[PDB]
Amino acid sequence: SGLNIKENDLPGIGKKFEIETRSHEKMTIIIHDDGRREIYRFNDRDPDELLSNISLDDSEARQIAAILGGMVYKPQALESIEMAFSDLIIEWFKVEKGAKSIGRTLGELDVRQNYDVTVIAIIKHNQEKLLNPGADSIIEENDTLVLSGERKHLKKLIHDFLS
Amino acid sequence: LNIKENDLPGIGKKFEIETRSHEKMTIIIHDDGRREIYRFNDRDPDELLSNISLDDSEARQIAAILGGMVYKPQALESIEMAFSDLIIEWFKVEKGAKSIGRTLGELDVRQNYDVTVIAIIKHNQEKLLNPGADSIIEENDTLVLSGERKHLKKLIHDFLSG
Ligand SMILES: Nc1ncnc2c1ncn2[C@@H]1O[C@@H]2COP(=O)(O)O[C@H]3[C@@H](O)[C@H](n4cnc5c(N)ncnc54)O[C@@H]3COP(=O)(O)O[C@H]2[C@H]1O
Repeated sequence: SGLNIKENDLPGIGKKFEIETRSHEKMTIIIHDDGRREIYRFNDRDPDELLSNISLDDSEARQIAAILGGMVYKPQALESIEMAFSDLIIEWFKVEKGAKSIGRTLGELDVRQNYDVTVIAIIKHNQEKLLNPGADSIIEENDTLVLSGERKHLKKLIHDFLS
Repeated sequence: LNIKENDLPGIGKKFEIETRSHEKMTIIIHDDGRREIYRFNDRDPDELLSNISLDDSEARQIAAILGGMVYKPQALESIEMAFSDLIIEWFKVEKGAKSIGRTLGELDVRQNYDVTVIAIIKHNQEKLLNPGADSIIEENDTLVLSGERKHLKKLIHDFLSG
């Protein structure tokens, strides 16, 4: 996966965070017990070469975090559901005991056609990651469904086949 | 800890930060969530020590470390992490895209490309929460795709691009 972050506990000192971004840029963060934050910027091709170091206290680290975390200025046009589609909701629902969908596939239910709920991915009982479920995907008990739709439409599907 | 904030019209806003130890850094925050950080010398503002480019996910995850906060992933982010090779990509159709004019049903995406369209931002900024088979695709439509790496690359090459 992306954004590798290694966390080591330095005994008597604090926590060390070795970070490598998606842009293959190195960066190390130290968090001392007293709350001090230390940041190290290393070369992209040479981990030995230190390009920058900075020491901050807890209060200072927060004021920078609040800026970097979009809490002082929220990025307007984010490409997330919460930012773009206000009324869109994703729910991770498990097929309960007395359900009426246990057995039949998605092409045999027409959920997107009937409930306006689109299934994105499925975690079945044997933890087999199902990337993009199709019309010929069987639905067993204890399977986890990653759904997409409106609050009203999701509850309708839950009330019927899911729960 | 002194902080100066200026407006960046059409880009976002920048944050110039100077510490008590005269260590200076500037945070550029784009509206699309892109972060750009630049480290400057204690006396020479022309000297660029180091820099790093982050997105919204990376910035909020680093900020969670800097601050005493807990990182809470967005809905799409949680999906991508959970399902290893499941890629969620937002694409906007090109000039002469073959998909333009056709509907999702006519193209038959999830059966021929194994790709699920989660949501669509239509040109006129109309939110299409649940794209069905009768959902028409025109130019400048922002589609939220949900498929494997191999599958997405052919879907754009065949219909979305141009
Ligand atoms: N938002 C969208 N995302 C991706 N592809 C889209 C789409 N809207 C239309 N299509 C394409 O057009 C066909 C129309 O399916 P429809 O939604 O009428 O009817 C669907 C639906 O009622 C049901 N179905 C199967 N898988 C589903 C899923 N993951 N989520 C929801 N419904 C599903 O079975 C039919 C599946 O047809 P199939 O996938 O062979 O073929 C689909 C698909 O290839």
